[PDB]
Amino acid sequence: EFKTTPVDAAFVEKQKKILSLFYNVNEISYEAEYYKVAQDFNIEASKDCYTNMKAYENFMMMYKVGFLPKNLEFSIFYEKMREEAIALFKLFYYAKDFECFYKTACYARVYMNQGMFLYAYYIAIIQRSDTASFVLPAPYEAYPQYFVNMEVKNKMDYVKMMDGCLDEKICYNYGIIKENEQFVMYANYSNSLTYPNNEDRIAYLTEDVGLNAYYYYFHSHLPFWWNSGKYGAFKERRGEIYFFFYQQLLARYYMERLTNGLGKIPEFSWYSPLRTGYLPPFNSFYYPFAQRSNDYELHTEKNYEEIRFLDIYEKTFFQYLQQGHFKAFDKKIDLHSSKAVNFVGNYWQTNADLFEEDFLQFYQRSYEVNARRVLGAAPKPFNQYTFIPSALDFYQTSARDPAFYQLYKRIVQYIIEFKQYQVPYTQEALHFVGLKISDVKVDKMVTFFDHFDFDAFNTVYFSKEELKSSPHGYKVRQPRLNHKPFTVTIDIKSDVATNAVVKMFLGPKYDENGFPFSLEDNWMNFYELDWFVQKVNPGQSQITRSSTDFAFFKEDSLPMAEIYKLLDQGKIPTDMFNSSDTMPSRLMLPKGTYDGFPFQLFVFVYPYEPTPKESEPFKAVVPDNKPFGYPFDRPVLPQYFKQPNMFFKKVLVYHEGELFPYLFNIPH
Amino acid sequence: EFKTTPVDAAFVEKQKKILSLFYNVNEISYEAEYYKVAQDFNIEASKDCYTNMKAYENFMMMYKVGFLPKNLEFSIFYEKMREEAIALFKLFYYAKDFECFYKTACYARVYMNQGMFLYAYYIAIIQRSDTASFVLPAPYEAYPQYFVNMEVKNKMDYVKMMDGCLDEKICYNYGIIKENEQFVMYANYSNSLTYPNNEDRIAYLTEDVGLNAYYYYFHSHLPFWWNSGKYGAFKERRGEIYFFFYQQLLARYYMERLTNGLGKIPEFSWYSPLRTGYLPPFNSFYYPFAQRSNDYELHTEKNYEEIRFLDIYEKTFFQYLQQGHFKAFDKKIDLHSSKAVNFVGNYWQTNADLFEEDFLQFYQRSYEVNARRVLGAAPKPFNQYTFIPSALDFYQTSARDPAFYQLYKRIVQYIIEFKQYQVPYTQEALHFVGLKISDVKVDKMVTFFDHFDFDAFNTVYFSKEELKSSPHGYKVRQPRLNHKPFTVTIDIKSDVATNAVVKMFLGPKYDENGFPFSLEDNWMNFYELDWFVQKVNPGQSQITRSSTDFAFFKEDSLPMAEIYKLLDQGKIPTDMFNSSDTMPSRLMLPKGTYDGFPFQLFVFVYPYEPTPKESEPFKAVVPDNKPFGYPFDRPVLPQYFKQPNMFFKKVLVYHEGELFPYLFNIPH
Ligand SMILES: *[C@@H]1O[C@H](CO)[C@@H](O[C@@H]2O[C@H](CO)[C@@H](O[C@@H]3O[C@H](CO[C@H]4O[C@H](CO)[C@@H](O)[C@H](O)[C@@H]4O)[C@@H](O)[C@H](O[C@@H]4O[C@H](CO)[C@@H](O)[C@H](O[C@@H]5O[C@H](CO)[C@@H](O)[C@H](O)[C@@H]5O)[C@@H]4O)[C@@H]3O)[C@H](O)[C@H]2NC(C)=O)[C@H](O)[C@H]1NC(C)=O
Ligand SMILES: *[C@@H]1O[C@H](CO)[C@@H](O[C@@H]2O[C@H](CO)[C@@H](O[C@@H]3O[C@H](CO[C@H]4O[C@H](CO)[C@@H](O)[C@H](O)[C@@H]4O)[C@@H](O)[C@H](O[C@@H]4O[C@H](CO)[C@@H](O)[C@H](O)[C@@H]4O)[C@@H]3O)[C@H](O)[C@H]2NC(C)=O)[C@H](O)[C@H]1NC(C)=O
Repeated sequence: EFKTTPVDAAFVEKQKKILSLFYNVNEISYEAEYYKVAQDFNIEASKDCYTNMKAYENFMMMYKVGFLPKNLEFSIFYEKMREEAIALFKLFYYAKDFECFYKTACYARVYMNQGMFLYAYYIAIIQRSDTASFVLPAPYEAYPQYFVNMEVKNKMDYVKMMDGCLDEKICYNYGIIKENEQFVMYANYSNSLTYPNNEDRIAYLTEDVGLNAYYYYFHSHLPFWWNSGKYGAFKERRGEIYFFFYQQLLARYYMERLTNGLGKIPEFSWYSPLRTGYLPPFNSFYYPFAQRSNDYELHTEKNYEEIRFLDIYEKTFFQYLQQGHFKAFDKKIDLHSSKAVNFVGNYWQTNADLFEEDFLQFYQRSYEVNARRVLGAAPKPFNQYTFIPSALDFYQTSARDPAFYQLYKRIVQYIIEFKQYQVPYTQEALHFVGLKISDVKVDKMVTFFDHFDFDAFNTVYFSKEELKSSPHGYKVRQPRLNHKPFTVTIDIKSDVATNAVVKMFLGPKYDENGFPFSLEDNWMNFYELDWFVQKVNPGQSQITRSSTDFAFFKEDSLPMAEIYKLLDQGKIPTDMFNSSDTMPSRLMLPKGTYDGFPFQLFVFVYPYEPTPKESEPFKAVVPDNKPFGYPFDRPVLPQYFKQPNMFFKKVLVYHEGELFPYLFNIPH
Repeated sequence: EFKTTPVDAAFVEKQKKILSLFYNVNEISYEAEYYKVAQDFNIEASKDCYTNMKAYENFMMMYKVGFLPKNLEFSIFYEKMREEAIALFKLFYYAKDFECFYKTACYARVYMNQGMFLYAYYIAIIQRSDTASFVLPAPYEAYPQYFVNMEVKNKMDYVKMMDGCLDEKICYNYGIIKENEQFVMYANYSNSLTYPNNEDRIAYLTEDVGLNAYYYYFHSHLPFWWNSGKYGAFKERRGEIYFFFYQQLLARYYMERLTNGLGKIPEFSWYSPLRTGYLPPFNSFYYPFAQRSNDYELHTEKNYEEIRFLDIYEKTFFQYLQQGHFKAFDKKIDLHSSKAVNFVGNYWQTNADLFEEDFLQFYQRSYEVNARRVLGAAPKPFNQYTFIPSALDFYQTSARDPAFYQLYKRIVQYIIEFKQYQVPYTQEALHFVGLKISDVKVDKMVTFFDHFDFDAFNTVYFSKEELKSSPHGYKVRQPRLNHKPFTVTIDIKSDVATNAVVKMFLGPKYDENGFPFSLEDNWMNFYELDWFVQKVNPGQSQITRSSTDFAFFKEDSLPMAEIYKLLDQGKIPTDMFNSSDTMPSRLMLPKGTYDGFPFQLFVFVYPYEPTPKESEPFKAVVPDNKPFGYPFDRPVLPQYFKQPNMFFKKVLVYHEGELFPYLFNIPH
C-alpha cells in the first residue's frame, strides 16, 4: 500500500528507543525504561558526553537556576523560553554518540516542560547526522491538543472519566464508537462560531492536520534561530528557500480560495482595523486561546510600540530598494546579484544567517515574531513563563488563522517588489535548442473527501496502573480532502539524445472575474508539482508520469501503532523517512466542482547540467543549480514564454461524492 | 496684434508638414499625404534612417509585440504606456534628418494610439535641434477634450450629428452661433456642481486654457523621464528649475486666492480625509473621469500600499535634513552647498538625473506619480492599457484640481525646510556700490475679462467626404482674465557706469488677516515679473519698462487657421516660436477689485556679470549665474533688504467691467 524500506536490526533498537519518548508525553511512567535511565543519569558528572564544553556548561548555568516548569505552554516566540529550548537543543546535538543523546533525552523527558522537550527533541532528531534517517511520529500524534478541536477533546475526556461508554447507542449518536476495543470519535471541521465569516468555506484546508503538520516540519528542518552551516553550499541560498516556501503555500491557498468562490488574499495596515476574525477552539492549562473579533483595531494602546517597530522594519526595506546599492550587517550588496536574494529572505525572517552568527541572540528582534503578537490579539504575558496562547504562537496551529496568510502574503509582496530589480530571462536562456513538446494529455483529476484516523491518546490522562502498559486507543476520525491518482503524458520530439529536466506547475486559468490571467500577473500563483531527470531519445518519444511519483508530495503518515508493527517486519515507511517535510499527497489538488474547475498545467523541459552530490535540509532542494521555482522565480516577459519546449494545458479539476465534509459525520 | 518673425521658404515647407499631423488627430484621411507616406514606409528595412541602432531595435522588439491600441486614453504616468512612448520618442529623436523624421511621424500617426503619438511628437519637435525653431499648435487645439467642459463638447457633438442648426434661434439661446460659416459655442466656467466648495471662486484661473497649456509646455520642454545632458551646463541646475517653477506657480495661485477672500493652501495628511473634492466634466468615451468627494479618506484599503511608499519617501527626506550630510544615490551630499539644491529638486521629482541615467527605468517608483494616483481617487486600472482617468493623470488637466496645488505646496514646503540650511545673503552681496533707486512709478494696473476663441475641431468627427478637405470651424468662446498694458518707470541715481540687471517681483502686501506681511515669511510669495540688462549712466536717469515687454510672459497662441495665413505671408508669431513655455500675459495679474487690491512691487537693481553663452531649455533660464528667483531663492533676514538699490512699492490692482465671467455669456 505505502512505500516501504527494508531496515536492519540495529536500526530497529534505536528507532524503538526514539519512538518510546513519545508515549503519554503528558505524564511520567515510573517503571518505563526512560525513567530509570533518567534517575541514573548524573548530568553533573558527564561533561565527557559532549562534543562542546561551552554548550554543556551553558546548560548547567541555566539548569541550576531552573527552567520553564512542567505543564505550561511552550512557544519558541518568547525569549526566555527560546533560550532554554536552544540550550537543550545544543546538548542534544553535541551529544557524542546515540547513547549519550538517548540518556539526555530521557533526562529532559522527565525533568522538563514537555512542549519544550518535544520541540528540541524533534529538531535534534532531524539535525543530528546519526539520526538523519530515523522516523518521527506525526506532530498530530505528538501534540494532539493542537490539532483536535475542543468539542472532540471534551468528548474524549468524558469517556476517560466514565471509563468507557454508558451505552453504545447514546455514544453512537454523539459520534463515539468502539472499534477493536479502541474509541473512535468523529470530528467535524469548525462552524461559523470559530470562523465568523467566509473564511469558514475553507476550514477543511486550513484546519487540515496534514497542512498544519507540514508547516511544523518545515520549521523543524531549519529553524530561524539556527545558522545553516550544517548544510554548506546551501547557506548561500537560504533566503531563497524562504521566499519559495511561502510563495508556494500562498499559491496553494489562493487556489483553494478560488474553487470556493473567495477571491484575493486581503491586504491590511497596522493603523487600521483588520477585517477577518478568528476564534480558536483551543485552550492551555490556564487560558483559552486568544480570540480576534471581526474588525479588530490593530492600532490600540497595547500595540503602539510593536507597530512602530513593524512599520519601520518594512520601510527600511523600501529604503534599500530606493537606494539600489544597499548594505546591512557588514557588506555592501548589489540588487542585481543573488547574494541579494539571499539577503532578502534572511531579512524578512531575521534568521541567524542575517547576522552571520550561529544562534540567534537574545536582543535581536524579529519582524515575524512581532507581527504574530500583534495579529494574535492576546493580552500581554503575565510573566516570562506565562503567556496567553493564540494560533500564531505555534507552528502546529498557525495555518488555521486567516491572518497568517495575510501576514505572509504581505511579506511575499514586498519580496516581489525586489524581484522587479532582477533581470528577466531572455529567449536564449529558456530555449532548449533542438527539442519541442508536441502535446500534453492528463487523466481525470478528481478530488473527494474520505475518512482519516489518528491516535489522540497523548491528550488523555491515564492511571498509574494503565501507564505500565503504554495505553493508546483514542482515535479521532476526520473527513479529509483527497484525490485519485492521475498520469501526465508528455510528447517530445528532439534532434539529439540528451538528459533533460522536466518540471510541472499548477496555476489558475481565470481570475475571480472570469478573465484569463497573463503570465506577467500570474507567475507567482503557480506551484510546483514535480521535478525529474529524463533521458530523451532522438526523434519522437513519450514520457508518462504518475501523481504518486511527484517529487514534492508525500503519503500520509502512519500512526505509531503501525510503525511498531512494520518495525517488527524490519520495514519502515519510505515517505516518513525520506521526506517528512513535504506536502501531503491528498492536498495536492484544490477541491474541484462536479462541474470541473478550470486550472492550467505548465510543463517545462530544459537541459540537465550535471550538478554533484549534497545532503540539504528540504526535498525542495533539487540536484540543480537553477533558482527554486525556475523559470517562475522572477517577473516574466510573456513573449519569451512561447518556447517550443514549454506547454500550457487547460485541465479541469472535478469533485466526487459529497461536497461538504460534515455529510460524513452524520449518525444515522 | 502679435509680434511677427520673418521666415524663409524652406521653413514654411517644413512647418506646414509638421502642422499637418495635428489635423483631425482622431481619424485617418485615406487621401492625405501622411497616409501614403505611412504606407510606403518600410520600417523593417530602414535601420539606417537612425543615429542609434539600439533605439531602433528596441522599438522593433516592442512593435512586434504590440503597442497601446488606438482610441484608448494615453497617460505617461502608467508604466507600460510610458515605456512605449519613450521608445517612440527615441525613434523620433534619433532620426538621421528631417525626412526620416517626417516619415516615422507619418508612420506613427497612422498605426498608433493618437494620444501616444501626440505626446511623443510634441516632445520630439521641441527637442530635436533641427526642429528647435519651429512652432506648435496650442495644447487646447490639439487635445480639446482636455480643455472643454462636457456641456460644450455635447453641444458640438449634437450640432455635428444634426449637420448644423435646425433653427438659429433655439441654437442662439443655447449659446450657439454661426459666424463666417463657422460654429461658435459660448462656454461658462464650471459651477458648484464641479467644485462643490469655495475653490469654485477660482475656477476662472484653474480652468483657464492658457494656464493648463503652460503646464503641458513645461513638461514637454524637459520630461522627468529624460536626461538633461542635452542642455549641458543646465543639468547641474535641474532641481533648481523644478523648485522655482512650482514656487512661482503657487505664489501666483495664492494671489488669486487672496483677491477672492480664500487664504492659505490647505495642508493635508495621507492618513486623514482630504477636505476639498473635485468633480471633473471629462470622460474618455469609456470611463467618465473619477470624482473625489469632499472629505475623502485617502487611507482606504486600496491605498494602503501606495501610502506606505509615499510615507517613507517623505520620511527619507526628513532623515536627510536631520543628518546634514550623507551619501545618497552614489553621491555624498552636504546640505550647505548648491550641488544640494539641484539634488533636492531631482529627489522630489524622481527624474532621470537623480539616478544619473538617460531614461527612467521600469522599476524606479515616483513620488509624484503615486501622490497623484492616490489623490486622483480612481479605482485601480483594469489592465496594462486601461486605467480610469483623473485630472491628475494629465499635464493638460492637472491644474484644474484643488488637490494639485495642495500636492505641490507640500513638496515646495519640504524644499523650504531644506533651504533653512542655505546661508542667507549679507549686506555686501546685495549692496550695489554707488547705485540707488530714488523712485518707482506705475501706470494704473487694471484687470478685466474678454472673449477668446479656439478651434475645437479635433474632438468632432467627420465623414470620408468632409475629411478630403481637412475640416475645422468648431470654435469655443470663453471669457478669460486679462489686463491692460502698463509702464513701470524707475528712477536711479548712480556714481559710475556699468550694465545693470533690473528685476521686478510681485508680492502680497497683507495676509488674509489684513496684517502687513514681513519678508521673513513672504519671500516665497513673490513672483518674478521681469528681467533685463541696462546700461547705467552717471547721475540721474529713468528706466521705462512696459508690461508688454516683460521677459516672462507671452502673447496668446494663434490658432492654426491664423498660423497658416501668416505662413502664407512669410511670417510666424514670435512668442509661439521663441517662448511657448512662458505664462500668458493675460494672467500676469490676479483679478483685482473695483476698489483696487493692495500688493507690492519689488524692484531690484544689481551689477551685471557677463556670463553663460548657452542653449536654453526654458526662458526662465536667463544668462546669469545668480540663482533662479535671486534674491528670493532663499530665507531672508529682513534688515538687509533696505539697500538703496531696492524699492518696495505698494500698488493697487483694479478691475473693470463685469466681475463674474458668466455675465459675458448670457443670451438676449
Ligand atoms: C495561586 O497563585 C499563586 C501566585 O501566583 C501561586 O504561587 C506561586 O507558586 C509557585 C509554585 O507553584 C511559586 O514558585 C515556587 O517558589 C519557590 C520559592 O520562590 C522564591 O525563592 C527562590 C529561591 O529561593 C527565588 O529565586 C524566587 O524568585 C522566589 O522569590 C521555589 O523554590 C519553587 O521551586 C522551583 O520551581 C521550579 C520547578 O518548576 C524549578 O525551577 C526550581 O528548581 C528545582 O527545585 C529542586 C528543589 O525542589 C532542585 O533540587 C532542582 O535542582 C530543581 O531544578 C524549584 O523547584 C517555585 O518557583 C511562586 O513563587 C508562587 N508565587 C508567589 C507570588 O508567591 C499559587 O501556587 C497558586 N495556587 C494555585 C492553587 O494555583
Ligand atoms: C452661462 O451662465 C449664465 C449664468 O448662469 C447663464 O445665464 C442665464 O441664462 C438664462 C437663459 O439662458 C437666463 O434666464 C433666461 O432668463 C431670462 C431673464 O429673465 C429675467 O426676468 C424675469 C422676469 O421677466 C425674472 O423672473 C428673472 O429672474 C430674470 O431676471 C428669461 O427671459 C428667460 O425666460 C425663460 O425662457 C425659457 C426658455 O428655455 C423658458 O423655459 C421659461 O419658461 C422662461 O420663459 C430665461 O429664464 C438666466 O437669467 C441667466 N442667469 C443669470 C444668473 O443671470 C448663461 O446662459 C450661461 N451661458 C452659456 C452660453 O452657457
